[PDB]
Amino acid sequence: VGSLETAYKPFLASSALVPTTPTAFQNELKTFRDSLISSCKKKNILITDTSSWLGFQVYSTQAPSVQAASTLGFELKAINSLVNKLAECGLSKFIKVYRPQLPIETDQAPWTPMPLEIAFQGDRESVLKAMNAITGMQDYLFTVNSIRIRNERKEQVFVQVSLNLVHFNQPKA
Repeated sequence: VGSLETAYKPFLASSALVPTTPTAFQNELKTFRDSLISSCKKKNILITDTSSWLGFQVYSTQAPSVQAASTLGFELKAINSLVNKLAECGLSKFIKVYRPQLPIETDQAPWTPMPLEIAFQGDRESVLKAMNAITGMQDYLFTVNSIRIRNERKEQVFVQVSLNLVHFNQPKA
């Protein structure tokens, strides 16, 4: 294998893009959203309407283009998995999940970065667990572009992190 395939081996398999229709994406988005909302109710985590759409509120009514659905399904599955691990860290609020649109929504390099931002808040202990969860992901590689950590001084800490989800494009098998 080449050097990139070796170094990031466990992240390669989840980047395979599979056939996805626009309504199947939208139906998966809705399902993930309803499960996330239900999990935060049980865990006593506040979540704004905007956060609950996982960065894809632009597709709450309109389905995405046929050419984009499969790329979006990879991104949705990765973000869904990330936020769900964060919901297990004892945070008190999800403030925002903001996801800029990819060029395909309107891949020559070995990977394509996919930007997003997440804002949340909780006690110092839950934020440390959240930070470890972002970078300890098993199947999806999120890399940290930037982060802000701020005392609101309940002893709440506010975090806003800029991530690039790394989509591997053509690894050699």
